[PDB]
Amino acid sequence: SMRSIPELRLGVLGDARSGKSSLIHRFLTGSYQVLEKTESEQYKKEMLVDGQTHLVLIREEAGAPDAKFSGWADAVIFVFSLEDENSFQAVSRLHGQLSSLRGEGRGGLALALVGTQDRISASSPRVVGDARARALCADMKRCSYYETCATYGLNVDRVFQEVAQKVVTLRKQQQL
Repeated sequence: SMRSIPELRLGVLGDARSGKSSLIHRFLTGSYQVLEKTESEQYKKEMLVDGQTHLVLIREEAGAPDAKFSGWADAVIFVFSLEDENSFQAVSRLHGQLSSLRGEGRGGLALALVGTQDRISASSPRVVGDARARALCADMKRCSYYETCATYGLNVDRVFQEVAQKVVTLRKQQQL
């Protein structure tokens, strides 16, 4: 008989400078492109999670999350640029917006916070330290922190794989 390939819904939020679109594109294709928006609206990718195939659905929002997004996501990945304070501050705002839309009837939301390294240079140095970033992670709940280098693929697969596993683990706990 046919056996279900379960679906996991991963949303991605962040400002235009965040690198969120390049992050998604790199995960899907294995290649780096500089993007302020993903080329396509939605992606899907079959992945092994703890040795079982899942269908991972991935969608970024252009800006503030909307109601549909908030009621759709199993997990949300927040992204900011490590060399842009405004990008980092945008995450706080986006998280508040998400929370107020989603409400408290849906149980825990698996999260990631991702600081991207791709725009760091001698002339645009890192300005967000990992102490401040990990303080925010702690504030957001059910959150893990990563720094990524989409240019060369550093930590990219890990973010999506680990977030997917978080969703599976949480659902298992809820079932019991």
